[PDB]
Amino acid sequence: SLTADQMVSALLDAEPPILYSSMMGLLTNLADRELVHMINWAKRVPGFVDLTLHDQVHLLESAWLEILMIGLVWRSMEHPGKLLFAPNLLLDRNQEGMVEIFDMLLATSSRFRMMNLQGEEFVCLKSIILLNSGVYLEEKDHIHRVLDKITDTLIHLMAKAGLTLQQQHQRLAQLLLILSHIRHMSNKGMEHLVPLSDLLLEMLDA
Amino acid sequence: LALSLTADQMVSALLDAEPPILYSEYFSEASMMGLLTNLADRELVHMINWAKRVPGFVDLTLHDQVHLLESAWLEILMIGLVWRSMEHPGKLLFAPNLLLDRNQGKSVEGMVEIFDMLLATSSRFRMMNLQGEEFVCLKSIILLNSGVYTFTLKSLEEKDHIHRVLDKITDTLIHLMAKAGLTLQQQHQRLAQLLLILSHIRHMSNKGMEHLYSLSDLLLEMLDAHRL
Ligand SMILES: CCCN1CC[C@@H](COc2ccc([C@@H]3c4ccc(O)cc4CC4(CC4)N3C(=O)c3ccccc3)cc2)C1
Ligand SMILES: CCCN1CC[C@@H](COc2ccc([C@@H]3c4ccc(O)cc4CC4(CC4)N3C(=O)c3ccccc3)cc2)C1
Repeated sequence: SLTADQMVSALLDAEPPILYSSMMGLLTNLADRELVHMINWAKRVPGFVDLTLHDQVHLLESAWLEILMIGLVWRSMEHPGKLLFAPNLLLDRNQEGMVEIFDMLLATSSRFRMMNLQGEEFVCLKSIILLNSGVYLEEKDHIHRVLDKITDTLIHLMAKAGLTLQQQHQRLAQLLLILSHIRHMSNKGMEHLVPLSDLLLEMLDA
Repeated sequence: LALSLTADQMVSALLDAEPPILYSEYFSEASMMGLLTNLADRELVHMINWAKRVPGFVDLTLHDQVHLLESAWLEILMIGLVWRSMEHPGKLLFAPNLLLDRNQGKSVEGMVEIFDMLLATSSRFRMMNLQGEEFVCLKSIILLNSGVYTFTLKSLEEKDHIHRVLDKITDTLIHLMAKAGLTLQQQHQRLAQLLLILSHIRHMSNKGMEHLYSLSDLLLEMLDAHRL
């Protein structure tokens, strides 16, 4: 029922912290710690907790890598040619099979700068990834009504910046089309790298 | 020219550029994959002729036309297949004479997973009553979008052109929806629903590439036509 402004506010307040840091051992350990904070960020995505724990775990399981990636890209925009994994972990391109995904993450940062992605826009993109990455009946309806509620919020945000309706649906399309690339990097990321379901449930206890 | 097209003129060109539906040869579990590979192989030739007719596409360099098609060709086959199958619940219409069900897919190692994912996309389009004009817009977006992030001054010019053309197709999708009577919220919501499905088609494409591995040269040579 929330308004677009209240939607934004709740998402902005739910942002997880930036965490701090043998390269792959460091990156795995950092990703494990971020995942915990992702779970509690997910709880605060409005509409998410209305789902069953089984649906909650299905979405998180299908989207966690995409979420770590778009968050990496978001904090790496002001660091051209480099990924800011952690504030004490800034790697560039020279830092088997890694450089292709690293090249893809950089081009994602480059695209975010080209579009001048806004923070408000970013937290809507993350929520869309959470609810959409796994949607493929009452549950789906709800997921799609909330995805619809987030669409309404992205348009409001753009209208508030003074964009014409033409520029609004154009920018919305451009933002949602980046999600395919992020899905693509996640797929390629999964290849390059007890069930995660059971760990995801356990994290949902705190 | 492509950027001066109206929405209707964009729909019209996309519809006219549509490739024909092909058939399989005039069956068993053992020959299934040879038939599907023959089909894809012939469809690809026609896919090239279709892409050359998507407004703005031939304004690109050859090398960039190849890149876009290497990146999108499987997604385009799949979205074509899903569209053909929309009106056959539980079934994929690879060709009018090659309609397969989940069980026939179970026959191959790893196939049913892709097959269940393709079948759900088809039911999702069905639930949305996807129109033909929106379909040809979605397939064009896949063509121009799928590789635009895996590419010089010249390359910057190229990507800017692609995103301008992708904007015109977005104006065209919205024009269709307003033409279909939709309110301005529903227009934005349906546009988003359609473009999020493309994420799932990408997902299917990559899982599909792993199954097919479990072409650059060819594309240039269908694209790099002489003028004789
Ligand atoms: C048993 C518990 C299971 N966990 C869950 C899966 C299992 C390892 O998952 C992991 C392991 C490492 C990562 C990092 C990481 C960390 C933090 C970040 O913000 C972002 C990223 C980005 C990422 C995803 C591409 N990555 C890389 O290194 C990288 C590789 C190639 C090119 C560029 C970057 C992410 C997830 C351990
Ligand atoms: C030099 C070129 C080399 N060729 C070009 C690539 C190389 C074969 O690639 C191929 C081979 C087969 C296909 C079919 C096919 C055919 C027609 C169609 O319209 C759509 C599809 C969809 C598709 C992609 C999922 N598929 C399957 O069977 C299938 C698998 C798992 C579950 C369900 C279906 C598509 C591409 C040989």
